[PDB]
Amino acid sequence: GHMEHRGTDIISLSQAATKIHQAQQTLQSTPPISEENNDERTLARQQLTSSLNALAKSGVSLSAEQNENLRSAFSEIWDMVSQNISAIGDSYLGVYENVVAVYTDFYQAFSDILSKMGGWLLPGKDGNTVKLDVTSLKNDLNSLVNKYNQINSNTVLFPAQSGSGVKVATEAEARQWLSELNLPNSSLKSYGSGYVVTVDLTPLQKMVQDIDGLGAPGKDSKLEMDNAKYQAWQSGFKAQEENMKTTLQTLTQKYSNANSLYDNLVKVLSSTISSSLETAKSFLQ
Ligand code: NI
Repeated sequence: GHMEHRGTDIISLSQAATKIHQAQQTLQSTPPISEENNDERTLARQQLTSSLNALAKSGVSLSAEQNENLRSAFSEIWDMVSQNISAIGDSYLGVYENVVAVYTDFYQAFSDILSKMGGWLLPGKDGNTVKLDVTSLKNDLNSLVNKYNQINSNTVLFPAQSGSGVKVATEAEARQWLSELNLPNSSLKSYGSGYVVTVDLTPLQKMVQDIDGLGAPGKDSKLEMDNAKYQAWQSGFKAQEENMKTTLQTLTQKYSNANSLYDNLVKVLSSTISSSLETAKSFLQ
């Protein structure tokens, strides 16, 4: 117990610092907006846990102070830290990444429909009226609804999906995420032996109702409307667009904060490792 080994300690601690810093760079720079990006972020967390696994076996000793920091931050020591952080990565941050990537593609599908609206607004019989192609707009929104009302990897926010299954959760676990995500009750769905949480279609479904609200189209499938009525319909349609945008914004902020919670634990690892490196390089005179 009397043989020091500064050299080995320096190598071990420097190796762990480098792998931690590398995983942290990926997790700070890679947006959770695609399956490919999320695979890179998942791999970064695997590299980080593996580095704590090697560090645990290295025989670097910690001060009581570092021991305490680790205990308080993450509630033999390194294995406890590694299990705790791994669990936060898999069960919390990993779910949020999936929520964003799924919502991102869904929102892009909605944006693509919005990009067609210009073409569905035509001149009216005079300068006080317009013609709205209510039929083509309703059909596109209904197609979106039909697509994202299904249960598959285009639609499921929780659990994260992979391979052949539909992976499902208990009603209790799914309700907890429904609440965590601040999504409407309609986003909780049963599938086979359990439950899933899906994208919110309610604003789209409200858009389609407000369109039928305008009245039956004419023979051409379009709807002639006075300027005031069109402006009033347009303002209601924009309000629903804003509901979708607000839901997405809540979700991406919540992701960022789950990413920040994981990063704050990474900062604790890095400071602890830096302190130990200093100890290994310091000679008390
Ligand atoms: Ni000894």
